[PDB]
Amino acid sequence: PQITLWKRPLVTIKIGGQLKEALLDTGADDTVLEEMNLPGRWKPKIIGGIGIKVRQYDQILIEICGHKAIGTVLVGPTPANIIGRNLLTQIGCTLNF
Amino acid sequence: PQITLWKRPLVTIKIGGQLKEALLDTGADDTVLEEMNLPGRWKPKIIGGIGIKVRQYDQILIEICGHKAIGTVLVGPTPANIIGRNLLTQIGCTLNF
Repeated sequence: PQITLWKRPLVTIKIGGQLKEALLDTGADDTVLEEMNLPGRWKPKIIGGIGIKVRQYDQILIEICGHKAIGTVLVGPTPANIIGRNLLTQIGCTLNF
Repeated sequence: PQITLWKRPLVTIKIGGQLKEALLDTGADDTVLEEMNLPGRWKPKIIGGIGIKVRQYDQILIEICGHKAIGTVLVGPTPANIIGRNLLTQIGCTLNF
């Protein structure tokens, strides 16, 4: 789908059997989701920005607006689920103007 | 131009006679640039996120990768120049996948 940017680019994602809304974010290198539990081992990691402590999980399956992708997902105290470039490239997402 | 997301989507912008690099950021409602001075009055404003105090300027001219846009620009202590949706919609930018 082609998505204009008059409103936040929110999409439905399915991860770990749960349904959530998340922002397609070209300015985020990584994907960060609010608290939830995931499979496998996890390692502490710190992330930067403008305004945190996150756990990092690898090879996590996420379905984003119907397109499946697998990758690293960070789980921390974020005020919004963010789908970053590491997964956007997996679904073939591009910016166009 | 169509831009893939394997690397950060940085573009050249010209604002207030200066040349800078900035991130096309679909996850940002607003545009925030590092310190610089601009024309007109400005009002204090606070912005949210994951990891601030910014001055807000209105009707500011910015040329982004060759496309001119005019709008609100926030100037604060950001570690990167961010071009948000308020200006992305002006240049006709869309996400596609």
